[PDB]
Amino acid sequence: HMSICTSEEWQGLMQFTLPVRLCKEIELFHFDIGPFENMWPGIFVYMVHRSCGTSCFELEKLCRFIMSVKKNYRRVPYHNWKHAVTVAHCMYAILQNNHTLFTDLERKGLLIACLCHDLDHRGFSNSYLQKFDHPLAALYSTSTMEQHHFSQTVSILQLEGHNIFSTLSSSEYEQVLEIIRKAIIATDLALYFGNRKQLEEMYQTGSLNLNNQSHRDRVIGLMMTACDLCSVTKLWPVTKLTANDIYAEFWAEGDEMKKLGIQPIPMMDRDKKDEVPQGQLGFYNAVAIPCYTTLTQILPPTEPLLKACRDNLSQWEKVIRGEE
Ligand SMILES: Cc1ccc2c(c1)nc(CCc1ncc3cccnn13)n2-c1ccccc1
Ligand SMILES: [Mg+2]
Ligand SMILES: [Zn+2]
Repeated sequence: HMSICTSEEWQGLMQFTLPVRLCKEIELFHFDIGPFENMWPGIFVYMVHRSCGTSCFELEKLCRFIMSVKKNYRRVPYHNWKHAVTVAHCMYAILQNNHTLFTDLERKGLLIACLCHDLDHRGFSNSYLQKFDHPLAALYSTSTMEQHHFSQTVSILQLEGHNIFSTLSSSEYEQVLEIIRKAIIATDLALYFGNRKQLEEMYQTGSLNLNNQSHRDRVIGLMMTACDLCSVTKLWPVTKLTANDIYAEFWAEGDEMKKLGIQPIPMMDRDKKDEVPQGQLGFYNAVAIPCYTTLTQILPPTEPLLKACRDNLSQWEKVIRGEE
């Protein structure tokens, strides 16, 4: 199945050092990798290097690995390379701003996880591949895209001279692999409402023990979710254009349903362009706000995320009310 990088690509990636005008920019939560496509692979390296030092991974091996991940992201409008890095960056901003709650082992596990979390995404929904009647969905029947996503990483990781977790004890590897597993799975949005109702509880009966593992796995889970939707937390004009990027996928899925004589839901129906504003308000309200609210509640330093959400919400509001 697998795709790999060439020497050209990877040895260009080592040779990259990030401009200085972008160093403080990158440490923000609202930061926008938008105009630096060019730089994306290197940004991922820069972040890895700061978080986990410049000797967690053999540079040669990490570079090769990052570029190959890239080679496996399909050219789809939203669930593509750009989505992976944006998400990763966000996880970086969170790791950096809680610089003592997480292990070196999670920090690297997690940034890796994000980069890989939507690997080989087709631009179709779990729903859609189950609904009718895909081969991928006749092997992973639950959280389909997500399991695939994980299988990809794991095959990439095992490719010749890509394994970046090599120099770890074979049960410290059988550990960071286990982190990444749950990490990516947690981004099955269906899983999130359960997971977030659970946390909400724990916190508010003062019973959330970060010492207990299954507790860790939950918060991690929410963090992944939180990064996964973080489009909502960039500044308004950024967020606007990312939304355009999402419906392009949805409307494509929805068009393929129509083609088969059927009624796509309102979200994936393009003949409903201008229901979107409210759609968004809806999303924000039942999804985003509770997400960032519960993550702000657990990890207070991430409040800058909740604030950019609120700011965006009332921008979609002005839009629905007719004043933007
Ligand atoms: C006509 C219409 C209708 C509903 C819609 C909609 C458009 N759009 C959405 C949400 C769309 C979405 N799914 C992931 C992301 C990530 C960033 C931004 N949006 N977004 N819902 C919605 C709203 C509430 C709950 C679930 C989905
Ligand atoms: Mg996903
Ligand atoms: Zn994703």
